[PDB]
Amino acid sequence: SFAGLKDADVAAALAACSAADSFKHKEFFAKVGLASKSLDDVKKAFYVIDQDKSGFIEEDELKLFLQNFSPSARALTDAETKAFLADGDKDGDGMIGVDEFAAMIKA
Ligand SMILES: [Ca+2]
Ligand SMILES: [Mg+2]
Ligand SMILES: [Mg+2]
Repeated sequence: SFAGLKDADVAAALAACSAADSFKHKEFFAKVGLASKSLDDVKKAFYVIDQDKSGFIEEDELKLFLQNFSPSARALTDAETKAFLADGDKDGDGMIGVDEFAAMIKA
């Protein structure tokens, strides 16, 4: 929905990673349309994925990343989770803050 994504691009990005261990976060961001948005929409997305409003994406939220796009989406595997987290958490504190998330999507 949010961050001005198109419903057809969300639907086709979930179809591309529907199989376990097929998710690659850089490919998903590009398919879903977010890699090209403005930073203001990038931030909107971050604050949706930060479900408890802590101002970070914790690893448990990151595991449920696709269920922000569709309630019945699968959880990420541990492998998928770990990859995404090591690329998103550049300051090493074990969770994603808003500047580091933006830097990851636009890198
Ligand atoms: Ca959070
Ligand atoms: Mg929480
Ligand atoms: Mg961090």
